[PDB]
Amino acid sequence: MIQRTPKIQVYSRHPAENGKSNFLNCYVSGFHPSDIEVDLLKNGERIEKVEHSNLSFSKDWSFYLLYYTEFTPTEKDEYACRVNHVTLSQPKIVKWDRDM
Repeated sequence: MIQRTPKIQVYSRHPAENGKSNFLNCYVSGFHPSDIEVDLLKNGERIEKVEHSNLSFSKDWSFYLLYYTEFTPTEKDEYACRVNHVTLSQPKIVKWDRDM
């Protein structure tokens, strides 16, 4: 058996075709087993509507999740990714760096 803790990256992107759109992304990478729980948070509150969730694997024991949705950040709001996985004794919360 093998288990690996996910790497977690949280960042924003504007699609070049629609630049006034902004997306909040959580890239959760290289984890095993594939069982996982991943939420986007806004001011501590779970975001129910996340239109994109994109799972793949490389080696049979390495999984990759892109989790993202459109959003309209203000300098007031705090956003984060919250991840649960068997390798994590507590939920891991990664805050969005507003400049990323």
